[PDB]
Amino acid sequence: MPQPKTFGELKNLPLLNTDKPVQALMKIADELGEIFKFEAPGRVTRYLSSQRLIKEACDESRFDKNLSQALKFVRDFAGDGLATSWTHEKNWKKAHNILLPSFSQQAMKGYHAMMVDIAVQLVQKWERLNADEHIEVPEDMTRLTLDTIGLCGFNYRFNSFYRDQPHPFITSMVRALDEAMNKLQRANPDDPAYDENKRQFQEDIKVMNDLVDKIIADRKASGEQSDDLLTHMLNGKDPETGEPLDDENIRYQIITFLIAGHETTSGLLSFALYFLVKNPHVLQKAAEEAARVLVDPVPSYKQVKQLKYVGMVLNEALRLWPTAPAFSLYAKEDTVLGGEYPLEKGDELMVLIPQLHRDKTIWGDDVEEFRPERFENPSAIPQHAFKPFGNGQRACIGQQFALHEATLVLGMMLKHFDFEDHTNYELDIKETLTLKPEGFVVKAKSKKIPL
Amino acid sequence: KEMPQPKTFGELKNLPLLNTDKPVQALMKIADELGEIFKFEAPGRVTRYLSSQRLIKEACDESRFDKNLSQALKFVRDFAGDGLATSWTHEKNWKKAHNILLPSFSQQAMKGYHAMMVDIAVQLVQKWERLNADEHIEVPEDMTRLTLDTIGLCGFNYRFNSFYRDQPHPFITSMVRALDEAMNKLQRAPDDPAYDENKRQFQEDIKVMNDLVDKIIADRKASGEQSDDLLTHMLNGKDPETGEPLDDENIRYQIITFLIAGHETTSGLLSFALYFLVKNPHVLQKAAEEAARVLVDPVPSYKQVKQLKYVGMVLNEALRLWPTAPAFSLYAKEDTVLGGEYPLEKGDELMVLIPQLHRDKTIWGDDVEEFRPERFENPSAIPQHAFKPFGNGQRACIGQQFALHEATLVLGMMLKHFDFEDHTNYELDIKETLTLKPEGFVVKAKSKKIPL
Ligand code: HEM
Ligand code: HEM
Repeated sequence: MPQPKTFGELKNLPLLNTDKPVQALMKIADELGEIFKFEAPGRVTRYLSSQRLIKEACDESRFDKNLSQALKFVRDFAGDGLATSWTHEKNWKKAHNILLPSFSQQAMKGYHAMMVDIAVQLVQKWERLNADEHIEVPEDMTRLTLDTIGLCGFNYRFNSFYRDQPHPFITSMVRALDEAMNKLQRANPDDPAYDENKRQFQEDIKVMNDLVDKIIADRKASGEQSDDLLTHMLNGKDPETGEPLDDENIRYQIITFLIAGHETTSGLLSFALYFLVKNPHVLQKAAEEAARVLVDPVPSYKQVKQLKYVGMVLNEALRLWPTAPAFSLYAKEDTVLGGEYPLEKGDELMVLIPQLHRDKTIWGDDVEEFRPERFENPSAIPQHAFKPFGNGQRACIGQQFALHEATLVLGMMLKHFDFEDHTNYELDIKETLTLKPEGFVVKAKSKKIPL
Repeated sequence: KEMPQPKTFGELKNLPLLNTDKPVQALMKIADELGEIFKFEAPGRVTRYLSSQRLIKEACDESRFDKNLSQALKFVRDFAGDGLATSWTHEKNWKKAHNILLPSFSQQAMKGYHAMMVDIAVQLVQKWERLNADEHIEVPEDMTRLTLDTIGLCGFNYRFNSFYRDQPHPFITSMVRALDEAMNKLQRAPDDPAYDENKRQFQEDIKVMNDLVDKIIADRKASGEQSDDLLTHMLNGKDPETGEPLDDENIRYQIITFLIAGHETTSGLLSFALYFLVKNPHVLQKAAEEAARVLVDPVPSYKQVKQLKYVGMVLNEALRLWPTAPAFSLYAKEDTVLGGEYPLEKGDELMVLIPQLHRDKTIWGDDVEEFRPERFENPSAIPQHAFKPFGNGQRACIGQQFALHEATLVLGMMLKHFDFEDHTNYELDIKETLTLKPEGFVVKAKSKKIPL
């Protein structure tokens, strides 16, 4: 098996001591091909980049979800929520069974009104900018996704569009994620210099726990019923065990929805708008659809489902830059991958999603071009070739939520404004646990269409 | 609001307007007079012909309209069965075959068919290399030999050997005669005893097609052999949705469908392409330059065919002016308003008149009748649903990649190996069956003496 350059006793690990580790791994995959071994002190994994091998890795009879070191550090504040739990933990299948109906396409009808609430705030903010002011795209998109998840999740308003400094919960969550991310490439973690990081980390965990535990307790005491996930979780029972989720796991699910959903979804909208302004003919196609479909001052659920080309735009943005760029697997038993790579029980795999989506044997030679028409007929796409939302029963439970919000928001943006890439922005992808175009700015000229 | 309508014939309404040898060209002329939409009434049937991108982009909204079987397709269904082209979207065998066959018709799947396409293409070039001085080429006749044999080879690994014959293989004769009868039934005013022979011949030709294809399927199952053809993919394929494979009868109908739907559309494309090339010597020279620059090997590779960008533009511009499957039919899934001024009731029918759509001046400019492949220099500039030679949506042509790879490879080789002369100063005469072709189109080919 191919393997990149080594650093003596540290093996390959210093290769990840960079601010853009996913893009670095993509370049290694370019050099070494569909699979390479990555060794560190006390850990071996294998990075997969081809549909040929990843379709086998996605065989749930042979491989199960593994917690990457990133996910392991996130579990310190995400607990045994869906994203940071092992498949064999009782609370995964319990929460999976309870929550799946509340994330279905049919369930999006009930969240649509709250999504419109925040989306109209975004449109109103941009309508109210002065001439030669500009938009900070990922910053506003993250304001929009956080508030939408907070509203649809537990009927709480972070009011991000009223602030320069976010609600203290958001600051603690972002800083907790940053510390979790920074721990990945941190040498000598027990050194006294990181004592402050550890103190701050425990403080931010309590901030998140205290607010969510308070809202859960408030909702139980009031007895009120809203259209949010918190109500569904307070009333839900696992059909298998007959048990409901307890209050602690409910808090972890709410924290998980915010962690897993806010930056992935905001990056998608940011990357979508980036590719649109860089491809004016595609923007014109998407803007025509939004104008033709969204004939009412406020979009309906039915109208959002009609934004077929906008949906294609989002899928192509997810192809080039999937904002949750990897997931991890382990072999359930000894098995042979691709007919030439023997794997022992417990061996770890990483799916490098941006490389998978550039597999020329699947997509052709023009993999770097932004062409939503690749997704004109979804059935043409081979199995396990397009995995922006993971795989199998451990796939993204929020996929329908994410695509419904992004389709609604991008449609409204394209309905109400013309956009100008006024700085000729040079793509610079910042890496946390997710991907986003850092510093992406545009000017928006209103079409003067009322809400 | 008030929809235009062409002249009427009393109780026969508009129907006698189609009792002509060139009905598509007649419909195009009516569209010139009446505009983007006109109603067409016949006893027991009303439809609406659309010609503008403005209205057709709404008709292509799959949430509002689904594919309808025209009377032409209904008559073809008598021997095409519930294959993809003559089945309703709601029939179980459509979605099943659609799911199974789509991967076998992808652009990537053309790599596996390329060798068999080259086999037939080399036979075509060899025939033209072997003509004597001042002999000429019957262009649509040879193109139809080329596409029939290519589909037979890639479809079920059977050689009709059309280039060894003046009278085609009996399957082809039966298929062509069945298609002619299906077409002739459209304007036949049917139970008269004069048509008794037509009915007997029709059932005989159906039996010929069914018996041969059923035999090849049975032979393949008994042998167990695996080829690079669609028949193998269909014998081993399973719909991911239902988990079911196609049964042997539907497989036979798919094979018959590939030959019906693909042979005349694709040969007409090649014939119209060569017509426009010899009528536009500067464009022919540009395409011949590309073929010489790209096809540096005695036999073209799949990779080289993809590099024939200008040849691809030539074919698309030929498809723009004369799309060889010139119309398709739709019905309204629910009550809807088309264009904001035409109310449609559930079940109402539409016809998309593709050659008129491709002459929409609001899309293409004022020179819509000029042959300029440079229109397709950047495909992304073309608005949505403005260029639809292969239909729309999930009911679009599944053979689009097959057809364009075939036409690009063959035209590339033709331009590499020969100079062409329009030696009769051929006057375009478009014969209409269910497809369009330049009847009597002939050329002389002077070999460049480049070996294969
Ligand atoms: C639009 C961008 C989004 C992307 C690209 C994305 C991607 C992913 C991926 C790749 C996984 C699997 C990770 C793994 O296997 O380790 C996952 C899981 C998950 N996602 Fe998302 N996601 C998005 C939005 C959301 C939203 C909006 C929510 C919540 C409302 C959400 C909640 C979750 C949860 C709970 C899981 C764990 C599911 C389980 O294992 O049971 N995600 N997501
Ligand atoms: C190059 C010229 C070709 C043209 C212009 C063309 C055009 C079309 C059009 C317009 C339709 C849609 C008809 C409707 O909506 O009723 C269609 C459907 C179809 N065509 Fe083609 N075609 C060509 C070549 C081929 C080839 C080479 C094949 C097979 C190898 C093929 C097989 C089919 C099939 C199976 C369908 C039905 C698809 C479905 O409804 O699922 N065609 N074609």
